[PDB]
Amino acid sequence: MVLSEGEWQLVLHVWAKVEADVAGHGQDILIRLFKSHPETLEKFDRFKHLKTEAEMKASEDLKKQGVTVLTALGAILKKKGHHEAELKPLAQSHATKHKIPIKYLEFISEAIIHVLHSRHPGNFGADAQGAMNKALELFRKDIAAKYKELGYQG
Ligand code: HEM
Repeated sequence: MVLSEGEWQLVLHVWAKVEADVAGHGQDILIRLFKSHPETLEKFDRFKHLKTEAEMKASEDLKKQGVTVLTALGAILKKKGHHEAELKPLAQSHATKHKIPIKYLEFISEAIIHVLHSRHPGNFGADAQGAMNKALELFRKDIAAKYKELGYQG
């Protein structure tokens, strides 16, 4: 697929708001993912023992992870579709070491769209959400195709 420049602008306009607070958004998104799909927490050995949302909000490790996830995702979105290089290493570790099914990437995409919608209503109307969804589907589709080349899942 191919987003138009206008769609990319809507995606990078709300992303610029997220970058004002990367660690806070990172927490909100991972906690939303873990509350919505608790099985995903099990993939994080460093903090899968966390039992509540308050323990999650106080975990430094979870917050660092969120910053790591959003910084790598922001670098991919800023490429506007030319992200082959950025995707390689990422697909190799998620397919061979961590073992993250495409279904989990769909879950966190959902969590991202939920948090932006809450925190950025004015910059996240229907057209901006449609563009963000399009950009995340593009990211999942290219990662799924790399997973297949690397020998993992479908
Ligand atoms: C927006 C999508 C995501 C991005 C951009 C992303 C990015 C990253 C990056 C940059 C790292 C560190 C470098 C590396 O290990 O590759 C990482 C590590 C990891 N990711 Fe992802 N990730 C995403 C989704 C997920 C999801 C949905 C899960 C699990 C349910 C996941 C599980 C992990 C785990 C287990 C690690 C290792 C953490 C540690 O060091 O113990 N990732 N991810």
